[PDB]
Amino acid sequence: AKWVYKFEEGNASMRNLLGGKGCNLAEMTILGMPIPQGFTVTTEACTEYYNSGKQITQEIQDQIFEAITWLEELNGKKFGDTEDPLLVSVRSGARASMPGMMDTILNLGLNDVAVEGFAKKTGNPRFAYDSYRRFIQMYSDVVMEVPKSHFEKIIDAMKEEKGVHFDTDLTADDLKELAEKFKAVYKEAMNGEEFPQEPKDQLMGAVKAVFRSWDNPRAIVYRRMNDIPGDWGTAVNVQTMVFGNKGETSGTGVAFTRNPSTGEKGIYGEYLINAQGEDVVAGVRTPQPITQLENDMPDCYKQFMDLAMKLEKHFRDMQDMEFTIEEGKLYFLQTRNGKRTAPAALQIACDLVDEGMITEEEAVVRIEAKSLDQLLHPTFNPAALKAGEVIGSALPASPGAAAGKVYFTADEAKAAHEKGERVILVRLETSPEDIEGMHAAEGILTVRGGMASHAAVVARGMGTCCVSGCGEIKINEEAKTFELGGHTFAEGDYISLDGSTGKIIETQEASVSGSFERIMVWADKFRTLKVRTNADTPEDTLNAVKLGAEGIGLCRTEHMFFEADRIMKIRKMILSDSVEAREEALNELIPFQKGDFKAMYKALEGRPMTVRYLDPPLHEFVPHTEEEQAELAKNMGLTLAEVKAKVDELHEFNPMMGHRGCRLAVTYPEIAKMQTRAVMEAAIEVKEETGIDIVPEIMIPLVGEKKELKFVKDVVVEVAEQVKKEKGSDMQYHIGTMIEIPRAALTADAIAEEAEFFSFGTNDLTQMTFGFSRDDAGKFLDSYYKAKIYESDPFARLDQTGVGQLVEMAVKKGRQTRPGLKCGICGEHGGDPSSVEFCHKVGLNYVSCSPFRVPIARLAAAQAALNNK
Amino acid sequence: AKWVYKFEEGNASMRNLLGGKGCNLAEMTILGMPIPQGFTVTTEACTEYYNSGKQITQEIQDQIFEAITWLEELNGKKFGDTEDPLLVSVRSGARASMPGMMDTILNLGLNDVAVEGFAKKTGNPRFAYDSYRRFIQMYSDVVMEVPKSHFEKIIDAMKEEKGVHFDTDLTADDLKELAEKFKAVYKEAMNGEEFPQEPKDQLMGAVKAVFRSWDNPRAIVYRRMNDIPGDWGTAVNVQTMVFGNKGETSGTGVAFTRNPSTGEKGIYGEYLINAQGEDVVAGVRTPQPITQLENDMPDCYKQFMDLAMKLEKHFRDMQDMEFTIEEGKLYFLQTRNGKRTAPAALQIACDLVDEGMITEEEAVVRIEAKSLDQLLHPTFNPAALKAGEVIGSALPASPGAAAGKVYFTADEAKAAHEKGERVILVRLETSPEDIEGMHAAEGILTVRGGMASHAAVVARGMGTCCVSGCGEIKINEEAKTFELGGHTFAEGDYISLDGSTGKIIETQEASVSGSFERIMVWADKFRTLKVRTNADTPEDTLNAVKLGAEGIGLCRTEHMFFEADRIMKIRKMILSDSVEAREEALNELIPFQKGDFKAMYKALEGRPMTVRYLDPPLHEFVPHTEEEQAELAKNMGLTLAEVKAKVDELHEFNPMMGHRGCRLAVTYPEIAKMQTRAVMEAAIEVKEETGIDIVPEIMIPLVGEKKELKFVKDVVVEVAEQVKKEKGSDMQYHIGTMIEIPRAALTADAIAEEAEFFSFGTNDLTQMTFGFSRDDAGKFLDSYYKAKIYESDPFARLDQTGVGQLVEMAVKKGRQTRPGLKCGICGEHGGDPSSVEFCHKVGLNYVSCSPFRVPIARLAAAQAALNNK
Repeated sequence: AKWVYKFEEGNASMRNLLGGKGCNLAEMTILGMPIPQGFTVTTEACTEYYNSGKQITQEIQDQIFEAITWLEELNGKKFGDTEDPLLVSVRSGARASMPGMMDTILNLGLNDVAVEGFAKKTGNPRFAYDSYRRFIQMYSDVVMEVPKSHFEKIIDAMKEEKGVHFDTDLTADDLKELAEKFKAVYKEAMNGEEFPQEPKDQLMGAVKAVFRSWDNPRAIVYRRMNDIPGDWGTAVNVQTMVFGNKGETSGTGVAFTRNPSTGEKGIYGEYLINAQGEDVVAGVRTPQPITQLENDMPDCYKQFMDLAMKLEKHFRDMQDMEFTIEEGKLYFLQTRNGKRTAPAALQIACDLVDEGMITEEEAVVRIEAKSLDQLLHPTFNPAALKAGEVIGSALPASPGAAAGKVYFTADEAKAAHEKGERVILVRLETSPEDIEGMHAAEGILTVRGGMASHAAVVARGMGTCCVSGCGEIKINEEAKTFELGGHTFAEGDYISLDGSTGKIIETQEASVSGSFERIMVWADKFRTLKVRTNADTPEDTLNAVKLGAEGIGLCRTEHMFFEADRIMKIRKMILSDSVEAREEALNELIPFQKGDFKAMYKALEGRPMTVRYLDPPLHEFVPHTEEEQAELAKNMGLTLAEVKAKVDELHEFNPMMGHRGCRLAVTYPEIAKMQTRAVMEAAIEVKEETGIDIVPEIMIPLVGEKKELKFVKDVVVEVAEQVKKEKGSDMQYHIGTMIEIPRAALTADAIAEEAEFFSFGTNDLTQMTFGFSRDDAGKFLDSYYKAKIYESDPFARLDQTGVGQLVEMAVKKGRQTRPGLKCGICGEHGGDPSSVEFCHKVGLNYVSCSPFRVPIARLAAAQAALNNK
Repeated sequence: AKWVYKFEEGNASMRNLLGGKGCNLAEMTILGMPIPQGFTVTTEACTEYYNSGKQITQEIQDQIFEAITWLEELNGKKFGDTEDPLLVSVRSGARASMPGMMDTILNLGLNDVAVEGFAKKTGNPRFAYDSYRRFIQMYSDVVMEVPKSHFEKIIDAMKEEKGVHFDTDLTADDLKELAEKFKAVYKEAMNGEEFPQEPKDQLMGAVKAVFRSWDNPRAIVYRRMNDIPGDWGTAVNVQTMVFGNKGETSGTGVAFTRNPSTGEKGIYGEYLINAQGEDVVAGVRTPQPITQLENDMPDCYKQFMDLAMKLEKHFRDMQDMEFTIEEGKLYFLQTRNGKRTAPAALQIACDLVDEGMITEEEAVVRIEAKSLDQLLHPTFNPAALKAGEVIGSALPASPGAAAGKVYFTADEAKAAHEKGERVILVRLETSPEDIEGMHAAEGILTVRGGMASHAAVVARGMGTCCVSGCGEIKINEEAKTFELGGHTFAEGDYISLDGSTGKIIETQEASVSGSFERIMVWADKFRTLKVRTNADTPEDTLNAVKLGAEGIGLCRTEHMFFEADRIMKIRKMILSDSVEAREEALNELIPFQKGDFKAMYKALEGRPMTVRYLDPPLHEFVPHTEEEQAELAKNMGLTLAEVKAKVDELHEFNPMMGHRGCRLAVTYPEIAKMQTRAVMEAAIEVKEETGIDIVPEIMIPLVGEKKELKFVKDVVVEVAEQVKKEKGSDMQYHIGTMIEIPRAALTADAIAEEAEFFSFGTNDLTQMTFGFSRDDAGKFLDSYYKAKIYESDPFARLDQTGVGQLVEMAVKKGRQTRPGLKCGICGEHGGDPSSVEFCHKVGLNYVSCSPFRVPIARLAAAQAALNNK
C-alpha cells in the first residue's frame, strides 16, 4: 500500500520515505506557501520496482494514476486533456541531495492534440508550442531516447537559418514546426517507435526513467564519491506545472539565501524572463542577477525575498531555492540547504550562530567534514598571478586556484591521471556524464553556463575550481583545440581561479579563516577523541601541530635506514656474516637516527610520538640493479655474484607477509636494540636540554602473538633500561604494538599483557582481512564498485562490518587484561570522517592521520561525539 | 605628607599613586606571597621633586629614611651597616609599564667596609665581593656616571688575562681586586669625586637618578611612541635584597605564563644559577630554559609554577614575572601583564575566554589597538625563503619577516630613513639609547642577549622582528662590518625572521588568525561606530572590505584627472580660453572617470562611497618643466611662452589655501558639473546592470560658508537631476561637505542647512587650526617633542583639546539644524585608536581610514563603545 503521498500528507520528518525534495516540497506546503500541489512516489516504490525485476508493480501504477485523478479535481483540468490539458512536471529526489545529477521533466501531459487545446484555451499558440517543443526534447533525454545535440542543432540550424538569435524570437509557426522537427528526431533515432501521446504512457515512462537511472554507471560512481548508499533509492515527484515562459511577465530562477561559495550573507542566484529555467536558465541567453529582478518585477521580488528569508529561518540554515513567476504570480518549486564550499560552509555556520539562528552543536554537526580538505588546497602565489597572463574572464563558479593540462572531454582528461597529472577540463557545458572528469580535474572551464549551470553546481559541490560562461572560448573537438584571448591552445597547460580569470601558475599553501578556527575551537569543545598526526619529519610535525595535532601517532623510521647517507650502513648489516659484524654495522647508524629523533623531540615540545620500529623486509634495502649491486661489492670487499646471491637470498614470494617487522626483530634483535638506544638516548637528551618531560612510546610492528611481542619487548626494555646511565633516567616509556594482523585482535587480551598500547594499522589489517593487496586490487576493484559489489573503497573508508569487528574486538579483549590500554588508529582510516566516528564509538583514545587532515579529523571526532552522546 | 607607602599599605587600586610595579609588588604582598618587603616612593613625590627645581624635598627624604628604619627593625639588620649590612635594590616604576626602559639597582647599601662585614657574617667572601663589584658598576650606569664598556672591558680583560672564562670563576681575591678596579673607573671617569660609601648617600642618589631620568631624551621619545603622558612620572621602589648569586643553589630568572610572541599557553622564560639576573640574565653566559629549572631545582619549580598560575588567575591575565632563588628559597620580585605581540595578544585573549578566566568585553578591551598593525606586516614569500641562503640561526625574540640594509649603530640606522629605507640594526646587545633605531628598523639582530634581553623585550613590544643571541656574529665597529656564516657584510642588505634564521628576501602579504576574527566578531558586537575606509581604487576597496570595511569614506578623484591617459584633457581645460571650450575639454574626461566609478560601484556591491570632488589647484596639473610645457604647446597650438605665461598665472603663494576645491567649483562650475554626471551616470548604470541599490554621496571639499556650499550643490543637483533621463532614476543621493575649515565648524548649523552630511577632514582642519603646514613642520616639530612642547603628533593623533572642539562643535551645531546629519572623519585621525574613541564619544557615525587599519579602527571603535557606555 501507500506508494504515493500527497504533499499535504507528509513533512520534513519522512525525508527517507519521500526523498529530499519530497519532504521539502511537502514541508513548504504544510507552511502555506504559494506552491503548485502535487504528490510523491515513495523511495520504497523504487525498491519494489527494483525488487520486482525492474517492472512497475500494478498496485503502484494505479496509485500514481489515482493521485493524478486527485489533481484534476484539484484544479479543474484533466491530465493532458485534448482541450484544457493539465500538464505536470516530473523530477526525481533521493534522500541525499545530488545537485547536478537528478532528473526533471516539464510540460509532461502534452501531445500533438492537447497543445492545440492548450493554444486556444490559453490564447497564446507560441507558448503552447514552445512548452511542447521543449517537453519533447526533455522526454527524449531524461527518458533517454536521444542526446541533446540532436535537438539543439535543429532549433539552432532553424534560428541561424531564419535571421533569428534566440528561441525567444521564433514564431508560433516556427515552434509548431520545430516540434515535428523533434518528434522527427526522437523517432529517426529509435526503432521508429511513435512518440508518447498518451499522457498516462508519458508519465509512467518518466517514472521508470527515474527508478532506472538509479543504477546507471554515473549514479553509482557519484554516490560512492559522495558516500551515499545504494539501498536507499529515488522518489519521483509529480507537480502541477506553472509557467515562467508565458511571456514578458513570467519567469523562472535559481537563487541562494547566502553566497554558496564564500558564505556571503544575502541573495545569490540568477533568472531569465519568459523561459523555463530547467534548461534555459542552466545554459545560454545570459541569465540576470537575481537582484535585478527587483528593477524588472519589483513586486515579485518584494515577496520572493520575504519567502526566502522565512524559508531560511524555518530550516534554520541557508536555502537553495527555485522559483518561476507566472505573469505576476510567484511560485516556489524548491527549497534545500544549499550545498556549500568549505569556506562558505564555516562562514554561514558562524553567522547563523551569531545571528542567533542556531546553537554551536548545530553548526559543528552541520559542516560536511570531508570538505575541509578544500580549506588546504594551495592557493596561487600572488607574484605568480601578478606576472600572470590573463587571457580571459568569466564567472567564478567554484573557488580555488586550479591549473593544469587542458582536455576537451572527461573521458580523456581522466585518462591522464586523476588530480595527479594536473588536469583541466574545457567544455561547452558539462553534464552527469562528466562526473569523474570534473572530479579528476584541477579545474573546470566552460563556455556558456552560469551560477545555476551544471559545472558550477557540481563543482562548488566537489570543492573544485570552475570558470563558466566564458563565451570567448571557441572550441573545436575534431582537432581538440580552443581559442581564448590572444591565443589558441592544444591539450597544453592552462590556469584558472575564483578571481574569475583564466590565464596562460605557481601555487603555494595558505591560511585558514578565523571561521575555520571559530569552528575548530567548537569542535575541540565537543570532541573526546584526541587527534595526533602521522609525521616522520619535524616540518610535517610542525605543519600538523599548527592545525591542532595533539601529538604523533605514526612516525615511520624506514627513511632513517633508506636515506643515502645511511643506506650503506643497513646494507653492510645485511651482508655482514656475523652478529658481531651486524651489531657493528647497525651501531654506525645510531648517531644519525639519534639526530633524527632529537629534532622530532625538540619539535614535539612535550607532545607524544609513537615511534614505529623497522617495518619492511631486508630485501627492500639491498640493490636490485646489478649496476648498484656491483657498486656494493667494492664498498664491501665482495663480488657481484655473491652480493647478488645474497639479494636473491632475501627475495620473497609475498613481501607483505614474510620475514619483516617483528620477525626481523626476533631473528635480528640487534636491529630493535639499536632503535631503542637511538630513541632512548635522544629522548633523554632533549629532556635533558629542555627539561620538558618526554615519555617515548615504542611501537612493535606486525605482531601476531603475545610471546612474539614479549620476546622483542624484552630486548627493548633491556637496552632502554641500559641506556639509562646518562642517569638511571627516571624517564618513563611504554612498549606497545600495532594491531594490524587479525590474530593480534583475536588474541588482544593475551596481547594486552605484554603491550602497553594498541595502535590499529587498519591499512594492513584491512589487507589480511579482505585478503587482497592494495597494490594489486585496482585491476579488479573498479569492477566491484561498477558491479556495485563495493559501495566504498575499504582502503580509504574503514570497512566497518568486517575490519570493524577486529578493531572493536581488540579494544574489548585488549582491555579485559589491561583496563587502561590506550588505543589508536593509523594510516588513512584515521583521517576519514566515517572511520573517525566508528573509532570514537568503538573505544579508541585518539586518531592519527596525515598533517593536513587534522582539521577533518578534529571536526569528525567532534561530530562523532555530539552524535553518539 | 605620605610620599612613601609600604607594600602592605597599598594594592592594585593605587597604580597611579605607586606606579606599576608599585601596585603589583603591593598586591603580591597583600596576597601573602614570598616576597622581600619594601616600600614605595610615590609618583607624586616625583612631581614634588620636579615642581621644586629638581631637588628632593626635605619632608620626602626623611620619609624615605623613615621607611628604611622600618625595614631594619623588620629583618634585624641596619641599612648598609658595617658588620651585618642590610642591602637593598632600587628600581623605578611609572603608571605605564615601559619594559626595557626603567631602571634597577641591586645590592645598594654596600661599600668598602660593609662588604667585609657581609663577608664574615655571610661566610662567603667571594659572594660579598661579587655582590659589591656588581653594585658599583650599576650605580655607575643607572645613576649615570659612566658607561658599561668601561666596566666590562675590565672584568673581561681580567678573565681573558688569567685563564678564566666566566665571572662565575673569579676568586674572592679576583673580585675583591676587581671592585677597586671599578671604584677606580667611576672616579677616573668623573671629576675625581669619591664613590658613595654612605648608604644614605647611595640611596638618595639612586632616587634622584630615577626622578631625573624621567625627562631625558630617551624617555621623552619613548612615551610619545607609546602614548604615555609626561605629567604622570615615576615612582621608586626600595626592596629588601635577596640573592640568586650566593652560589650553586641560588638563582634568578625571567618568565612568562604564556609565550609573549605567539600566545602559546605554558611557561616561557629563562634563568641562570648563581647570578643576579638584573644584568647577568639579560646578557651572555647562555640562560637556561625555565623548564629545565625543574631538572636542576625540582622543588623550587614545583612552587614557582604553583605561584605563577595563581598570579595569572589573580590578575586574570598573562603574567611577566621575576624570581630569584635564595639557596632553596623562592622569591618573587615582580608580576605584570606581559606586554604582547599582536598575534599572542589575540591568541591569549581568546584562551583566557575559553578557559573561563574572563568575559569577552574584557578581552576586547584588553588588546592594545594600535598593535593590530603587526597583524598585517608582509610575511616572507615561502619560495623566496626556500631558495633563501640561511647563513646563521639564533633566538626568535620578536616575530616577523624583517629585511633590509644593516647598520651597526642606531644613530646611523635611523639616519637612513625610518621604516622607509628598509633598515636593519646589528648590535651586540641594545639599550634604552637605541630606542629610535630599533623603532625605525625592519628588524633587530643582536650577538648575545636572550628572551629577557633588551632587544627582544623592547622588540616584541614594538611588534618588530628581532634575532638575538646569535653568537657567531663577529662585529667590527671601526670598520662597520660583521661576519655571519660563510660571509662578511658591510652596511648592505641582510634578512631575518621568527623562523629564527638570518640569511643573505621577497615578502608578500597574508592571512589573519581565526583569533583575529574571533576578536573582530567581538569588536563588531560591541561597536556602535561604523567603519568605512579610504579607497580610491577597486583593489584597495576590496582589500579593506576583506577586513570589515563597511563602505568608503574618502574616494579621491584627483588621479582621475592626473593619470597619463587623462592629464591632457584637464590641461586643455586650463588653457582653453572659453567656458564652451573648457566645457568641451572637461566632457572628454567623463567617459574615463565614468568608467572609474563603475568599477568602484561594481566593487562596492551596495556599500556606501563618499566621493570627494576635485580638491587641488589647477596649477597642480599644468607642466612645471619647460620640457613638458613646450610639449603641451604642440598638443594645443600655442607657444611655450604663452603656456608658461598661463602656468605662471596659476602659481600661488600658498597652494594649501587658494583657488582650489569648492572655489574652483564656483569659478568653474563646469568641473563640478562633469563630476556629477560621471558619478550619477555611473551609479545609475551599475544599479541598472546589477539591481543592487546605490545611493551616491557627493562631497564638497574646502567649504567654509553655507552660501558657498549651496552655490556648488545647486550645480550638482541640476546635473544630477538632468542625468536622470536614463530614467528620472528614482535614485537617491546626498550632497554633503568636508568640515575641514574652521568656519565650517563654527557655522555648522548654518552649513547643515545645505549639506546633508559632515565629513571631517581632520588633516587639513588641523593645519588651519594649528596654523602650520604639515609639509614644513618637521623642521621644527621635533624640537617641540624634545622640548616636550608636544607630547603627540597632531597629524597622526587628533589634537583633542583643540581640533577636538571644532569637531564637537560642528556635530552639535550641525545637528541643531539637521538632527539626522550623518558625520564622519577622514585621513589619518580616522585610523588612530585614540581619535576613533573621541569621535565615538563626540558624535560621529562612522570612521574611515586606510584599508589595512580597518581592524585597528574596528577594535578601537569597539573599545571606545565599552569604555564610555
